[PDB]
Amino acid sequence: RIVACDDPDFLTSYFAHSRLHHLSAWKANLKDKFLNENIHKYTKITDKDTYIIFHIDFDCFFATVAYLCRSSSFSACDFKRDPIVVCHGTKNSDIASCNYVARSYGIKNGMWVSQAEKMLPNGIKLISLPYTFEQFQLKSEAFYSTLKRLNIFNLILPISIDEAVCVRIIPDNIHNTNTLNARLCEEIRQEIFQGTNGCTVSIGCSDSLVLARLALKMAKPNGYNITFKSNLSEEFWSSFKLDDLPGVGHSTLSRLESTFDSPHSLNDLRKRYTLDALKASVGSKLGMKIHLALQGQDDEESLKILYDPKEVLQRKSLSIDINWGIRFKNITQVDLFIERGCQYLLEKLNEINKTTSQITLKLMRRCKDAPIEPPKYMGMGRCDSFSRSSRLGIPTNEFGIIATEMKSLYRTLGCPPMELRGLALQFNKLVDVGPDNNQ
DNA sequence: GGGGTGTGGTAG
DNA sequence: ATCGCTACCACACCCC
Ligand SMILES: Cc1cn([C@H]2C[C@H](O)[C@@H](COP(=O)(O)OP(=O)(O)OP(=O)(O)O)O2)c(=O)[nH]c1=O
Ligand SMILES: [Ca+2]
Ligand SMILES: [Ca+2]
Ligand SMILES: [Ca+2]
Repeated sequence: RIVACDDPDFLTSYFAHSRLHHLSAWKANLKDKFLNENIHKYTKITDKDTYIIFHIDFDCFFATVAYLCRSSSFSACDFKRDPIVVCHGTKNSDIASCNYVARSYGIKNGMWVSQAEKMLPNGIKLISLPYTFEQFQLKSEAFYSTLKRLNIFNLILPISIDEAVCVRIIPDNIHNTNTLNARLCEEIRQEIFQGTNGCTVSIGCSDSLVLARLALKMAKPNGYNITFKSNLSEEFWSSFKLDDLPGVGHSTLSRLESTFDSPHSLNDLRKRYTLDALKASVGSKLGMKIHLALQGQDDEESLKILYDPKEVLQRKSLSIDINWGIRFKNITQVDLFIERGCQYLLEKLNEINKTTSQITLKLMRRCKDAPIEPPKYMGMGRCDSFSRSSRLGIPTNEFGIIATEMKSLYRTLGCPPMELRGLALQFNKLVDVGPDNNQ
């Protein structure tokens, strides 16, 4: 039942098991579905519209669904009392999702099982459930079907398998109130709970995208929060960590902590920062984004999804990344893998009826001082990254052209096959295919 | 002013 | 064991 990377079935088996592959494939499908359902519609927010954002997201999605769908081997498992994770393995295996019991011990999505087990007091046992990928998708379908059926939103924007941004336009003749917004939140939560046979969503409700995201975090688990710009307070900002802000990850977090004397909440940050010191710390565009976010306001870039969702959701690149299980003995096997990847990508490219004029090969190579077999079974371990791109000239979907150039790109980066630990193949620029192809 | 490249980072 | 994907914005540093 084990498929090595030189086996023709490797890509199929890896993608079938990989949560992150599913995460990307689901999002791509939701994007395509939105564009197809709106090819002739012109559903979009205009400058004349005043809107409310309902940002809706499943609580511990994989853990909830895997629990509801668990096999009889786990019948006695208790979602409200047991710490529950979803993962493949037993040690250096990622926790895809953990329930809020597990989180009360400090366990987080993305931790290794080995790390999470150590956070449990003696006598407390971690419950590890398998993935149920098809049921994740079915629950998502129920989610999106329910959102449409409620007929309360002018625009429903897919964010992910378990998350959507739902926009309600308020006519100027209508007096919106907290009570009406609360009743809509409760309707949404109950209808999704029924429609999904027991999954919970939380909801952030506001007059900006960024505040609706923060409200969502405040609402979790299994709740809703309504915080409009009018309602902003010190109590609100004091409730969030710095990387609760959209666009702030670990690297930006570290830079903000170094620049502003280790702020411990968004309130700390907003009382200490200056716009200029903030652009200097994290960059001009991200600095302006954060500055606006601390006023509860969206930046120009984030607003594009409301005003032109078709262009924001339109796919502009196509790629695969395989950075697990990569163990090749020679260049012949590397070349065959590149060919299989190009075949896979060209199927995707032909499905969307496009050609490509620029491609990229990226690789991960074992660091010179890193063990040949890393801590994580079949992991890439510590690696150096290399990337090179090539303009094709004539846009094409021809395997011969693209695969030959990808294999040449690999040659130019000089990685010995045995040192290779990861490969990415990218079609960076896509070109339409029209009815007129006479030259 | 226009173009290019590889790399960093974040989102889900 | 264990499945560490993928799209896209932003940036620094080059060309004219
Ligand atoms: C962010 C992320 C999510 N996922 C999957 C598992 C998650 O259950 C699902 C949705 O992601 P999230 O919404 O980020 O997480 P969650 O729903 O488990 O927990 P929360 O209550 O805090 O929202 O997507 C991954 O597999 N890898 C990831 O990096
Ligand atoms: Ca979620
Ligand atoms: Ca989500
Ligand atoms: Ca963030």
